[PDB]
Amino acid sequence: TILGFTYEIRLVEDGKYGAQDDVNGQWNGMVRELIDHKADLAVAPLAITYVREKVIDFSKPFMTLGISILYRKPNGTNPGVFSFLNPLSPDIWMYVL
Amino acid sequence: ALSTRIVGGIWWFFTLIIISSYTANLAAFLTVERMESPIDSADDLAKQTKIEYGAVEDGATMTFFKKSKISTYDKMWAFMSSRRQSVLVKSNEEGIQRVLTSDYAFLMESTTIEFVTQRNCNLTQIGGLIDSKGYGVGTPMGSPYRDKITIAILQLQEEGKLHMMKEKWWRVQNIGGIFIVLAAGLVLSVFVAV
Amino acid sequence: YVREKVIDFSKPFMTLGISILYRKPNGTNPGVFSFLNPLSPDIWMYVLLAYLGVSVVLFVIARFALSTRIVGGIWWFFTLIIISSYTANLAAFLTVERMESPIDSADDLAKQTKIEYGAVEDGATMTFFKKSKISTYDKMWAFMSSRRQ
Amino acid sequence: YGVGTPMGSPYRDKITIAILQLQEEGKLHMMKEKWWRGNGCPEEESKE
Ligand SMILES: C/C(=C/C=C/[C@@H](C)C(=O)O)[C@H]1CN[C@H](C(=O)O)[C@H]1CC(=O)O
Ligand SMILES: C/C(=C\C=C/[C@@H](C)C(=O)O)[C@H]1CN[C@H](C(=O)O)[C@H]1CC(=O)O
Repeated sequence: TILGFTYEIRLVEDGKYGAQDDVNGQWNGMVRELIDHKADLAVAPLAITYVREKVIDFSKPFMTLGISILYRKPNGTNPGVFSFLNPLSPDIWMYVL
Repeated sequence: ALSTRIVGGIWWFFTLIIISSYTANLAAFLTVERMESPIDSADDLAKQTKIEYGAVEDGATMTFFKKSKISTYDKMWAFMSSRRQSVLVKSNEEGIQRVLTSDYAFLMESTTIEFVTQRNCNLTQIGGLIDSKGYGVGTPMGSPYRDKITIAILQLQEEGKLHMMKEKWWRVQNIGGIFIVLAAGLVLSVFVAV
Repeated sequence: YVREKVIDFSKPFMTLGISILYRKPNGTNPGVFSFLNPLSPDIWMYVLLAYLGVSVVLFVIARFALSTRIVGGIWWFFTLIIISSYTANLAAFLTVERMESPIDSADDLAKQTKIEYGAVEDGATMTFFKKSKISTYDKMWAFMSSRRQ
Repeated sequence: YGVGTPMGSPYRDKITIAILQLQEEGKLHMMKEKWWRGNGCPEEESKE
């Protein structure tokens, strides 16, 4: 609606957002897309990393991000009689009885 | 009768030392339960090598750890270098199931974690933000669209449409186990003679 | 040294250095109810109810002596359970605070990356962290450059 | 601690060069490592 283009959306087969090779120095996916101008744009959530920004141009950001720790809530602790009489053995309890 | 005195003194003695030993055992158990810190933040998992942690394999997360200089993040980097074939997964859902099944921590996008915790009650977000970056749209070098893309992103940010669109789219414990036993003791105290 | 090598100075009329300010943790609450912290109002109300019940029991025992000894022993061991639980809880969070080691060194702040730290931008502190050769202040410089804004 | 050089000597200028030389090389750091070193007897270890 802003720029007025006939946008075409299709899929890639490279399977990665873009990563330089460790010994070859070769990228893949969106980075080699925008080096060779195979497609004009790649609308994907991509962080503004300076290694990618020194290769291809990057736009100004529209939303923030952050690496966060993912975990669960493994909480039990059933409030019962057995939890109340926990720190002594029941054989000791019946021997005292 | 000195026999009754001896029996009462011995009975008070062993009842008091059983009560003291039970109090000491419960104090040690509660102190261990308090000392067991359940917080597993960035400073906690720097040295906790028992709990596995990592990220999606060859993503932007350890790319930030490729150039990290903080010794906690260097510890994370050395741990994922030591166990590269195990704790690294190709997709997000593999790490999600690794967190749900095994003792695993996963380091990925906070908005995705927020959406997953919105749609699943079985997961939590702990700690804060390790980094602080933004989403930049991928453009070729020297792109004439990219200037117009930057102007359009500024216009949509000043309009606030992206923020409200992101708002709509992809957003007694142990003391409680005490008074039940006391109520049962009250029930047994009622059923004596009345 | 950059300011001195650019332009001349006078004599330093006083000598100072860079140190660390932290907020003092005011986690202590009024001593009143402080020993009631291990105690539980809710279980406190429950024990009040239990005492009321024992009173009603004794009343019916005469208005409905081995049974009096049974009721007194049950109430006595019930209060002993209360005393042992409260003493265990109170010693537990008494040993929570005293086992804690607070911040007392710059190296502890270098290890603790949860607590944020920094200084004034374009000051002598970041100049000294730029010219820092000790690895502790180098990691300080790496942290404050990481949280650059 | 310093050196009591004669006044106007080039030893003061040599020490002034050496100050920046040791600061840029971190010689006080390895001096603290080497000679203010625990050769046995570390700090007060709390035994329970
Ligand atoms: C508090 C303070 C802030 C400096 C801010 C920067 C933006 C500046 O004014 O150059 C000053 C006080 N005098 C010091 C100085 O400039 O020598 C500086 C403190 C510091 O450099 O750490
Ligand atoms: C989940 C995700 C990517 C998925 C797989 C990785 C291996 C990749 O191809 O970058 C995205 C989410 N946004 C991040 C970005 O801005 O690139 C990225 C996270 C990551 O790469 O670790």
